[PDB]
Amino acid sequence: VVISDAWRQRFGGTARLYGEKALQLFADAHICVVGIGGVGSWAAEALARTGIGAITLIDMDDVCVTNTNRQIHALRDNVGLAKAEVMAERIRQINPECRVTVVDDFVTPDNVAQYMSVGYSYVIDAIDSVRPKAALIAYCRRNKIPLVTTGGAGGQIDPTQIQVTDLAKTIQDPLAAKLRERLKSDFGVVKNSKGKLGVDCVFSTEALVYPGFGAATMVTATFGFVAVSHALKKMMAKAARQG
Amino acid sequence: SVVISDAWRQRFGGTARLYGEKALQLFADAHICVVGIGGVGSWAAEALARTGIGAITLIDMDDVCVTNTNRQIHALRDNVGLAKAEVMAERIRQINPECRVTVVDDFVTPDNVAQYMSVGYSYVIDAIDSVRPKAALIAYCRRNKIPLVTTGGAGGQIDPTQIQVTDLAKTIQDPLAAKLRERLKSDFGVVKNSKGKLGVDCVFSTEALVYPQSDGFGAATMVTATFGFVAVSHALKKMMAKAARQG
Ligand SMILES: Nc1ncnc2c1ncn2[C@@H]1O[C@H](COP(=O)(O)OP(=O)(O)OP(=O)(O)O)[C@@H](O)[C@H]1O
Ligand SMILES: Nc1ncnc2c1ncn2[C@@H]1O[C@H](COP(=O)(O)OP(=O)(O)OP(=O)(O)O)[C@@H](O)[C@H]1O
Ligand SMILES: [K+]
Ligand SMILES: [K+]
Ligand code: NA
Repeated sequence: VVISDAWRQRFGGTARLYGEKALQLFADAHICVVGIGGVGSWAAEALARTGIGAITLIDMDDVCVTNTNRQIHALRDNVGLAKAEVMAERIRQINPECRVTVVDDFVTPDNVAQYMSVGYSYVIDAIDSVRPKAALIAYCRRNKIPLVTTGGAGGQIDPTQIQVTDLAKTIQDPLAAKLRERLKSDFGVVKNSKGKLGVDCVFSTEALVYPGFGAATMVTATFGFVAVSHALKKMMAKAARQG
Repeated sequence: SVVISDAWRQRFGGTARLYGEKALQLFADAHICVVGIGGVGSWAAEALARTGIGAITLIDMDDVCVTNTNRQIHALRDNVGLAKAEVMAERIRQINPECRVTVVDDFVTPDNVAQYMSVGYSYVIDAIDSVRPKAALIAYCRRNKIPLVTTGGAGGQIDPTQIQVTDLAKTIQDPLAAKLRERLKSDFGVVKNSKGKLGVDCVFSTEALVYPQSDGFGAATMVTATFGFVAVSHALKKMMAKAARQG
């Protein structure tokens, strides 16, 4: 992608933070966000606001009033529209030059290859249900597709306990635990000699608050923001190693 | 006092399930002021609206600029040139049409701070980036025991997991916080106490600053928004703790 003057105006602050090479790297990147909800809608926003030049959004759910407490697209006039389309329209308002694709579908074990094989720079997995989540992680891991997944973000109030570690090492996260169990039984994914699954997971050390679970923007959005920052760090590091 | 509607419970049922029923009403009855609707404050304002805060005041007189796009939730193609506080207020009304939103189209000064703080806020979130008015706001809220959380510099930082809350005296790697301490002392007589604390809660990051990489500091949504989100979570926790302690 050739960066226009308007793009340099919008993302001058990105360039001043990450550098010119990173700005170009981001403009040339294509990142996929799967699940445009409490975590993924903010991830998508952050990607757009950091000069990522191409974004794919995968979700088939609509905006509901009950999303209001934790999803950036949940506004009165958006209720009943497709989440992914509302977020795509917002991204075009953030960066009119971003290449935005909507996949109006849910990821399944049956279709993940079709969806994941377009060649993404990174995949951010913000799915809440274990079966498709395991199928997505297993596929990206096998195919060496850069992935960051997110554990359970509900039932938590403290954004400062969010961190990234190998999926094998998460604690206080029942979703991540169920995911490990399904990866093992259904996909043969098991931890290596060093006790790692080779899957990066955003999780929180906070113990869950039972009232399903409630949620707050301040936590669920930070899950998405930490996923994006982690992906960009890994992308920049890889680019720095080439040469 | 706000009567919580059935629509409010649809919007904020997840808030009640997380913080509790008493908290839902506490939030609906609260009036929180966000000073500075920029890289930090615009996301704080968003988070307050989405957590069922019943009245929000926004204080800023700046306009949306295309260069805000990297880090401010209101920075959209069609908002460029409009007043930030008014754009953000209209958004809050779309989030919660029953939220009482007040716009103060002004900057805080030593001359006007008492008037603007005279409404009796449940909490003040200080997201000012300029030291002069920041010091005046902090000194006033501190003297008057007005609940306040301030934010250091969120620019020049890339790692959201290093953001935390501490006493303003103990921040590191934050030149804005450093200048602010100096102005508080020289202009307002605010100095640290026996325990070395200023008695002001400050959001900062332990991350070392990243200096400008092209042609001041750069910034990213993932960090500046998390400053605002950590500030809101801290304020809501302190409000809940105070309500529980009355009893
Ligand atoms: N298999 C899948 N592929 C892609 N997206 C998915 C899949 N399964 C779920 N999603 C989406 O992931 C998102 C998760 O959002 P989140 O957990 O914040 O709450 P929600 O599902 O919108 O609300 P609620 O939990 O009350 O139904 C949702 O938008 C959902 O539609
Ligand atoms: N005295 C004040 N009273 C109220 N709001 C203020 C005051 N001083 C500054 N602010 C606001 O704090 C916000 C800070 O935003 P941030 O530092 O992320 O970038 P910015 O200042 O918007 O960028 P730029 O300086 O390039 O326009 C601004 O919107 C500014 O108007
Ligand atoms: K947890
Ligand atoms: K710092
Ligand atoms: Na942290």
